[PDB]
Amino acid sequence: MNKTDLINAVAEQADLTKKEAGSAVDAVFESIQNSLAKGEKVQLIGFGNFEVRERAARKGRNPQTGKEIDIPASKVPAFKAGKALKDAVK
Amino acid sequence: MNKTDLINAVAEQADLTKKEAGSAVDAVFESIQNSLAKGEKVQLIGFGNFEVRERAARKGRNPQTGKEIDIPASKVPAFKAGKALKDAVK
DNA sequence: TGCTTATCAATTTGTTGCACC
DNA sequence: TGCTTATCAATTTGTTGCACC
Repeated sequence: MNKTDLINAVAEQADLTKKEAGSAVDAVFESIQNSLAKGEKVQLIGFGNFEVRERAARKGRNPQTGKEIDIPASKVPAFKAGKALKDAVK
Repeated sequence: MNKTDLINAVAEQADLTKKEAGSAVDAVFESIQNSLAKGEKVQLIGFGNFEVRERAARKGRNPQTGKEIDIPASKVPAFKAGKALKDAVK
Protein backbone atom coordinates (compact mmCIF):
# COMPACT_ATOMS: atom_id res chain seq x y z
CA MET A 1 0.00 0.00 0.00
CA ASN A 2 1.19 3.49 -0.83
CA LYS A 3 -0.53 6.77 0.08
CA THR A 4 -2.60 6.72 -3.12
CA ASP A 5 -3.84 3.26 -2.10
CA LEU A 6 -4.60 4.53 1.44
CA ILE A 7 -6.48 7.51 0.00
CA ASN A 8 -8.63 5.15 -2.08
CA ALA A 9 -9.27 2.90 0.93
CA VAL A 10 -10.30 5.88 3.08
CA ALA A 11 -12.61 7.34 0.40
CA GLU A 12 -14.41 4.03 0.18
CA GLN A 13 -14.75 3.33 3.94
CA ALA A 14 -15.59 6.88 5.07
CA ASP A 15 -17.76 7.54 2.01
CA LEU A 16 -15.80 10.61 0.87
CA THR A 17 -14.72 11.81 -2.54
CA LYS A 18 -11.14 11.08 -3.58
CA LYS A 19 -10.22 14.72 -3.00
CA GLU A 20 -11.75 14.80 0.47
CA ALA A 21 -10.03 11.53 1.35
CA GLY A 22 -6.73 12.90 0.03
CA SER A 23 -7.12 16.03 2.15
CA ALA A 24 -8.00 13.89 5.16
CA VAL A 25 -5.03 11.57 4.73
CA ASP A 26 -2.57 14.43 4.14
CA ALA A 27 -3.97 16.21 7.18
CA VAL A 28 -3.50 13.29 9.59
CA PHE A 29 0.15 12.68 8.77
CA GLU A 30 1.07 16.35 8.50
CA SER A 31 -0.60 16.82 11.91
CA ILE A 32 1.18 13.84 13.46
CA GLN A 33 4.44 15.16 12.00
CA ASN A 34 3.89 18.73 13.25
CA SER A 35 3.04 17.47 16.70
CA LEU A 36 6.20 15.37 16.87
CA ALA A 37 8.29 18.31 15.63
CA LYS A 38 7.21 20.21 18.75
CA GLY A 39 8.25 17.31 20.95
CA GLU A 40 4.59 16.69 21.63
CA LYS A 41 3.47 13.06 21.97
CA VAL A 42 0.66 11.73 19.80
CA GLN A 43 -1.57 9.18 21.47
CA LEU A 44 -4.12 7.52 19.25
CA ILE A 45 -6.39 5.20 21.15
CA GLY A 46 -7.25 2.12 19.14
CA PHE A 47 -4.10 2.52 17.06
CA GLY A 48 -0.87 3.49 18.81
CA ASN A 49 1.39 6.22 20.21
CA PHE A 50 4.07 8.29 18.52
CA GLU A 51 6.75 10.02 20.53
CA VAL A 52 10.13 11.62 20.11
CA ARG A 53 12.99 9.67 21.68
CA GLU A 54 16.56 10.60 22.49
CA ARG A 55 18.78 8.00 20.85
CA ALA A 56 22.29 7.57 22.24
CA ALA A 57 25.42 7.85 20.10
CA ARG A 58 26.40 4.66 18.30
CA LYS A 59 28.57 3.29 15.49
CA GLY A 60 28.13 2.55 11.81
CA ARG A 61 30.43 1.39 9.02
CA ASN A 62 31.38 2.98 5.72
CA PRO A 63 30.64 0.36 3.02
CA GLN A 64 33.39 1.58 0.62
CA THR A 65 36.30 2.07 3.02
CA GLY A 66 35.21 -0.30 5.79
CA LYS A 67 35.92 2.48 8.30
CA GLU A 68 33.88 2.86 11.48
CA ILE A 69 31.55 5.89 11.54
CA ASP A 70 30.50 7.88 14.63
CA ILE A 71 26.72 8.33 14.78
CA PRO A 72 25.98 11.16 17.26
CA ALA A 73 23.06 11.09 19.69
CA SER A 74 19.88 12.46 18.15
CA LYS A 75 16.13 12.97 18.50
CA VAL A 76 14.20 10.29 16.60
CA PRO A 77 10.48 9.56 16.15
CA ALA A 78 9.21 6.25 17.56
CA PHE A 79 5.90 4.40 17.30
CA LYS A 80 4.40 2.07 19.88
CA ALA A 81 1.68 -0.15 18.47
CA GLY A 82 -1.51 -0.59 20.46
CA LYS A 83 -3.03 -3.95 21.41
CA ALA A 84 -5.47 -3.88 18.50
CA LEU A 85 -2.62 -3.53 16.00
CA LYS A 86 -0.41 -6.14 17.69
CA ASP A 87 -3.30 -8.61 17.84
CA ALA A 88 -4.30 -8.29 14.19
CA VAL A 89 -0.74 -8.82 13.00
CA LYS A 90 0.00 -11.80 15.29
CA MET B 1 -2.25 15.33 21.05
CA ASN B 2 -4.89 12.61 21.20
CA LYS B 3 -7.37 11.12 18.71
CA THR B 4 -9.92 13.85 19.38
CA ASP B 5 -7.32 16.55 18.72
CA LEU B 6 -6.27 14.72 15.55
CA ILE B 7 -9.85 14.60 14.36
CA ASN B 8 -10.20 18.33 15.10
CA ALA B 9 -7.00 19.19 13.29
CA VAL B 10 -8.17 17.06 10.38
CA ALA B 11 -11.56 18.82 10.14
CA GLU B 12 -9.87 22.21 10.10
CA GLN B 13 -7.01 21.49 7.65
CA ALA B 14 -8.99 19.35 5.25
CA ASP B 15 -12.11 21.54 5.41
CA LEU B 16 -14.30 18.62 6.50
CA THR B 17 -17.17 18.28 8.95
CA LYS B 18 -16.44 16.59 12.26
CA LYS B 19 -18.43 13.54 11.19
CA GLU B 20 -16.36 13.32 8.01
CA ALA B 21 -13.03 13.92 9.76
CA GLY B 22 -14.06 11.35 12.37
CA SER B 23 -14.87 8.74 9.72
CA ALA B 24 -11.68 9.50 7.78
CA VAL B 25 -9.45 9.15 10.83
CA ASP B 26 -11.16 5.86 11.70
CA ALA B 27 -10.75 4.66 8.11
CA VAL B 28 -7.04 5.51 8.15
CA PHE B 29 -6.34 3.43 11.29
CA GLU B 30 -8.54 0.54 10.14
CA SER B 31 -7.04 0.44 6.66
CA ILE B 32 -3.54 0.41 8.08
CA GLN B 33 -4.47 -2.31 10.57
CA ASN B 34 -6.14 -4.43 7.89
CA SER B 35 -3.23 -4.11 5.49
CA LEU B 36 -0.79 -5.21 8.19
CA ALA B 37 -3.09 -8.10 9.17
CA LYS B 38 -2.50 -9.39 5.64
CA GLY B 39 1.23 -8.70 6.04
CA GLU B 40 1.28 -5.82 3.54
CA LYS B 41 3.25 -2.69 4.38
CA VAL B 42 1.72 0.77 4.25
CA GLN B 43 4.22 3.12 2.70
CA LEU B 44 3.65 6.85 3.09
CA ILE B 45 5.94 9.22 1.23
CA GLY B 46 7.84 11.53 3.58
CA PHE B 47 6.22 10.26 6.75
CA GLY B 48 7.35 6.63 6.81
CA ASN B 49 6.31 2.98 6.60
CA PHE B 50 4.05 0.85 8.73
CA GLU B 51 5.13 -2.77 8.25
CA VAL B 52 5.08 -6.29 9.63
CA ARG B 53 8.32 -7.57 11.15
CA GLU B 54 9.08 -11.21 11.96
CA ARG B 55 10.79 -10.89 15.34
CA ALA B 56 13.22 -13.77 16.05
CA ALA B 57 13.11 -15.73 19.32
CA ARG B 58 14.94 -14.15 22.24
CA LYS B 59 15.75 -14.31 25.93
CA GLY B 60 14.45 -12.47 28.98
CA ARG B 61 14.68 -12.68 32.75
CA ASN B 62 11.96 -13.15 35.34
CA PRO B 63 12.42 -10.24 37.76
CA GLN B 64 11.43 -12.27 40.85
CA THR B 65 12.97 -15.71 40.17
CA GLY B 66 15.96 -14.53 38.14
CA LYS B 67 15.31 -17.40 35.75
CA GLU B 68 15.76 -16.96 31.99
CA ILE B 69 12.67 -16.69 29.81
CA ASP B 70 12.43 -18.05 26.26
CA ILE B 71 10.63 -15.32 24.33
CA PRO B 72 9.22 -16.99 21.23
CA ALA B 73 9.36 -15.66 17.70
CA SER B 74 6.32 -13.59 16.65
CA LYS B 75 5.02 -11.17 14.03
CA VAL B 76 4.76 -7.58 15.20
CA PRO B 77 3.77 -4.26 13.67
CA ALA B 78 6.71 -1.88 13.24
CA PHE B 79 7.10 1.69 11.97
CA LYS B 80 10.04 2.96 9.92
CA ALA B 81 10.26 6.74 9.92
CA GLY B 82 10.68 8.48 6.58
CA LYS B 83 13.06 11.32 5.81
CA ALA B 84 10.70 14.27 6.11
CA LEU B 85 9.58 13.04 9.55
CA LYS B 86 13.12 12.31 10.78
CA ASP B 87 14.32 15.71 9.61
CA ALA B 88 11.40 17.60 11.16
CA VAL B 89 11.98 15.98 14.56
CA LYS B 90 15.79 16.24 14.76
C1' DT C 1 -0.04 3.69 30.36
C1' DG C 2 4.47 3.99 32.22
C1' DC C 3 7.60 2.85 34.72
C1' DT C 4 10.07 -1.39 36.02
C1' DT C 5 15.16 -6.95 36.86
C1' DA C 6 19.72 -8.42 35.14
C1' DT C 7 26.16 -11.40 38.57
C1' DC C 8 20.22 -10.68 31.70
C1' DA C 9 20.82 -12.61 26.31
C1' DA C 10 21.29 -11.58 21.92
C1' DT C 11 18.56 -9.78 18.11
C1' DT C 12 18.37 -5.54 16.02
C1' DT C 13 19.72 -1.22 14.31
C1' DG C 14 22.20 2.33 11.85
C1' DT C 15 25.66 3.40 9.04
C1' DT C 16 26.45 4.94 2.21
C1' DG C 17 25.31 5.01 -2.46
C1' DC C 18 22.01 5.63 -5.76
C1' DA C 19 21.97 13.57 -8.37
C1' DC C 20 15.51 11.45 -5.32
C1' DC C 21 15.41 7.81 -0.83
C1' DT D 1 8.73 5.82 -1.52
C1' DG D 2 13.94 0.51 -1.42
C1' DC D 3 17.63 -1.96 -2.03
C1' DT D 4 22.21 -1.92 0.03
C1' DT D 5 28.35 -3.10 4.01
C1' DA D 6 30.15 -5.70 8.23
C1' DT D 7 36.70 -10.05 9.36
C1' DC D 8 30.56 -3.91 12.05
C1' DA D 9 29.72 -1.64 17.27
C1' DA D 10 26.99 -1.49 20.88
C1' DT D 11 22.53 0.64 21.97
C1' DT D 12 18.37 -1.34 22.45
C1' DT D 13 14.98 -4.55 23.28
C1' DG D 14 12.24 -7.67 25.79
C1' DT D 15 11.12 -10.05 29.76
C1' DT D 16 7.07 -9.43 34.88
C1' DG D 17 5.07 -6.70 38.72
C1' DC D 18 3.12 -2.66 40.48
C1' DA D 19 0.46 1.69 40.62
C1' DC D 20 -2.21 4.11 38.92
C1' DC D 21 -7.22 4.91 35.42
